[PDB]
Amino acid sequence: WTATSGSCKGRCFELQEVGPPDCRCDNLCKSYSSCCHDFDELCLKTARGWECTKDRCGEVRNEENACHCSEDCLSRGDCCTNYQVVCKGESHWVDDDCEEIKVPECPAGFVRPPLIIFSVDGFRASYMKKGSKVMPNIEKLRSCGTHAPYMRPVYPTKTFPNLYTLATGLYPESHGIVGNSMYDPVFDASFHLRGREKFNHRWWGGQPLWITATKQGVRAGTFFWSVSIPHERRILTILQWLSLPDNERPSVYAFYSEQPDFSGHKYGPFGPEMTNPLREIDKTVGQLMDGLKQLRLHRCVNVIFVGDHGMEDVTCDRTEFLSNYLTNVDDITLVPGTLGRIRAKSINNSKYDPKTIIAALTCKKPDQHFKPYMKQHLPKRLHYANNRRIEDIHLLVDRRWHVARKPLDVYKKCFFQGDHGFDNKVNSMQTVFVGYGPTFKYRTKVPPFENIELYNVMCDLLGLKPAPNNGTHGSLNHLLRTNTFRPTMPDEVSRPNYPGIMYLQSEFDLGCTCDDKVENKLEELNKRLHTKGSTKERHLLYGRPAVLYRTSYDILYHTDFESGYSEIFLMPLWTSYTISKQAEVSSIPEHLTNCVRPDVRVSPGFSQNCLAYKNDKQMSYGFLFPPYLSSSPEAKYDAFLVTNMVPMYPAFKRVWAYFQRVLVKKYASERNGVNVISGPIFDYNYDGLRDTEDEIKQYVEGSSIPVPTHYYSIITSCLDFTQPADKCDGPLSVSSFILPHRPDNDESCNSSEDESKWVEELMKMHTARVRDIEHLTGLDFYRKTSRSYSEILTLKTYLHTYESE
Ligand SMILES: *[C@@H]1O[C@H](CO)[C@@H](O[C@@H]2O[C@H](CO)[C@@H](O[C@@H]3O[C@H](CO[C@H]4O[C@H](CO)[C@@H](O)[C@H](O[C@H]5O[C@H](CO)[C@@H](O)[C@H](O)[C@@H]5O[C@H]5O[C@H](CO)[C@@H](O)[C@H](O)[C@@H]5O)[C@@H]4O)[C@@H](O)[C@H](O[C@H]4O[C@H](CO)[C@@H](O)[C@H](O)[C@@H]4O[C@H]4O[C@H](CO)[C@@H](O)[C@H](O)[C@@H]4O)[C@@H]3O)[C@H](O)[C@H]2NC(C)=O)[C@H](O)[C@H]1NC(C)=O
Ligand SMILES: CN(C)c1cc(C(=O)N2C[C@@H]3CN(C(=O)c4ccc5[nH]nnc5c4)C[C@H]3C2)cc(OCC2CCOCC2)n1
Ligand SMILES: [Ca+2]
Ligand SMILES: [Ca+2]
Ligand SMILES: [Cl-]
Ligand code: NA
Ligand code: NA
Ligand SMILES: [Zn+2]
Repeated sequence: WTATSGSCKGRCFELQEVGPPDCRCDNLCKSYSSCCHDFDELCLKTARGWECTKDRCGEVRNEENACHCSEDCLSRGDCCTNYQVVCKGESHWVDDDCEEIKVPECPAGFVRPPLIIFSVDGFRASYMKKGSKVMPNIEKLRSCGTHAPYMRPVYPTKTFPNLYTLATGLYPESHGIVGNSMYDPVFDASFHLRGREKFNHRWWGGQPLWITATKQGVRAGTFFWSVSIPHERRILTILQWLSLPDNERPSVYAFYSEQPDFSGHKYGPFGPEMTNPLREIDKTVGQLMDGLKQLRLHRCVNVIFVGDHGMEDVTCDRTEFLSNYLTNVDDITLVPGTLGRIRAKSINNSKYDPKTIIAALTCKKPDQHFKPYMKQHLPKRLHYANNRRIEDIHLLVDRRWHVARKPLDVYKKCFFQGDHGFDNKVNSMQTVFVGYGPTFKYRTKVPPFENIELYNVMCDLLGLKPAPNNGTHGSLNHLLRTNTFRPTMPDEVSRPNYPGIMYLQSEFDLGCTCDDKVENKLEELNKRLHTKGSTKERHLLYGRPAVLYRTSYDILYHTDFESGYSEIFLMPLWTSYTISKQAEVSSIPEHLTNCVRPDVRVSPGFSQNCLAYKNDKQMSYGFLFPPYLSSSPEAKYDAFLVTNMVPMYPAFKRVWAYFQRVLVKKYASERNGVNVISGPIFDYNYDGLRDTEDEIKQYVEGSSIPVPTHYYSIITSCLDFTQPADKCDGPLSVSSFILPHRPDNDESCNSSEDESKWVEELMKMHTARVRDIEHLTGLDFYRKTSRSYSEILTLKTYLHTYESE
């Protein structure tokens, strides 16, 4: 109940919300059915429209008008945005040449440059080029300020998950808004776009920018606008707020546009009907900038133009139906569309089986347009698992397609020609970022970056301390003229041991054998230098990784590779080696096929054993440094040390062997040498964070050898490929992957074929950032380079996408 019989006189677009049943006059009251009786009359004036004409200049102030052209309007803060242009011979902002804004030029009383966040729904990255002729204001912001060629949304590339990621710097799994539609089993409650449940504060985790500002005594404009409030009225309201006295004035403001998303759904991303919505958005930008210029704020305010996600061509006829695969379709609930999430229809049904549903959905039709996953098996780059609201069974849908339960769902809900939600690496889903103002750089391009990074920068722009989030603070410093945040490298927590020869061969009873009893002092000092680290500067190019948690580990040197060997996990945390362009690939000699050798620097008690692999009928083993890339027949024996061995399912050894035998050399030849760091990952609770010992759900049978959930590699070389990886004088180039360690290759529908037809495609799907691996391992890479730390932070957030132009 709201007693809607109070008044909005003098309260129009008030900043503090009032508590029911008192009637509201804020920009959200409509959405709550709670506005005072006179809200439209007083607060939503429309008389005479939004522009001054010649004949209104100097007019007598008529309060009924939407905006004013009277003499007193500038000091009242309520002129039409084109007032000075029409009535005072001023130019439109877009017609002025751009001049660098070296320092903020603010009216007295301003303590900091305000921030205006202009968000556009469904604004695909390529609109910046393809619509440039009809968006002159946006094009001026873009070319005069700082821009990226695109910004990466989070998965799923839906509206609410991305708007709230923008607000919090959090992944949807952490902020809780994991779709436009959700079921929370603990609350037993459902969230949807339409309706009241979504207003309950319990859905919304983390700490969004407006709360962060408020707690730190920076005042915030109310960020959300009722859908019926016209864009012109939003702009005028913001401009009026910017004329409040110093003590009442917000420092941060938000504008949100439903376009071009609304039209893109109807007409597709490049439908000819799309030109008009783009023109209209640009006109709104022009109104804001002309209004700021009137207030002399156009060289004071930092403006961010940002999208939530792109738009892809999708039609009703491109729908896969679960009823074409599953026998018991009525025993499931699907969240449908551009992603799929499946749960049991009834919790009282003990006949329900996820394993059979997955099997019924796996590679069933020659060009099936979705792939099922248990959520813990999704690519780790999506960070889409650690939330009770994310159903165990997930469908990744091909771009341009929909999934539905039954055909009746499509025609008893073609309307739409566009949709979004797909994998966030998909080109059509990428969106836009422009920063313009005193604090942003002038005429500067920056590389694509992820939207999780923006919260930190919005905090920097306002002098705020960000709440803990998933951005990497400092990685977007290169966007900014000043207000940079100067991060320090984390402190190493565990120091390594450097073991020498300490054990005799006969102390080991590991059940391993090697044909290596084949015997010279010229070369005997040599093997010794190599074991003491003589070639370490060749193979460890960026310093050893730092271990950021408490543990016991050994640095082990070899001719061809260096490793950090964990006495707790019984295997390396990391193995580092450099492969030059000239390197040659050799095979494993026949006699050495099953060779595993005791490492006399490491005690039997802290070693794996071959017996466990023999007894374990499911598990085999592989090596982190590959024997194929040994520098000499003698160096090869090092690759067979028990300390270089890791557990691997036979199915996974197909992937791993092909990566090591074929792909490393291919990368080295293409990138002019590569430095490789590989290792195991344990993430049994799928939280994207390093497991402790007590979280490991699986061991090699009859032993304490933990089974990794994933294996990673980080492949670095010189950005200037005319320089070899091991002699690079400047910026680096990286690509990385986190491959799931699976007992089958069900994920790859072509896996019965030669590895050359499917393995590289798998690896590409599982591309990762160095930062993702840091989280999953507790390691810190690139500790000793010649590069600035902010630049290294940028490198660590880079994702190699494998999408064309
Ligand atoms: C991306 O960035 C984010 C943000 O930094 C990272 O997430 C953080 O990671 C931390 C480690 O996982 C986690 O810390 C835990 O916090 C517990 C208290 O949490 C509450 O308070 C905070 C602070 O305001 C709040 O943010 C939390 O919000 C969550 O929960 C509410 C609802 O409950 C949601 O609305 C909200 O969306 C958010 O949910 C998300 O996080 C939770 C986990 O907290 C998930 O379960 C959800 O799915 C969702 O992802 C909370 O309201 C604290 O109690 C924990 O402490 C335990 O463990 C420590 C080890 O240090 C131990 O000392 C303690 O004893 C304790 O154990 C006891 O409790 C156990 C659980 O019941 C029990 O099993 C034991 O036996 C013990 O009794 C812990 O410190 C932090 O909360 C989140 N923050 C956020 C915002 O998610 C994230 O990791 C980053 N991702 C990547 C890939 O890097
Ligand atoms: C509730 N959330 C968080 C939040 C909310 C807003 C906000 O007012 N609305 C009103 C809009 C109504 N609405 C759709 O009707 C809609 C639109 C497109 C769709 N495609 N498919 N279904 C769709 C449904 C979407 C809603 C977002 C705006 C904001 O901005 C957050 C800012 C944070 C800082 O960076 C820029 C954005 N956050
Ligand atoms: Ca949207
Ligand atoms: Ca974990
Ligand atoms: Cl959804
Ligand atoms: Na075995
Ligand atoms: Na297969
Ligand atoms: Zn949409």
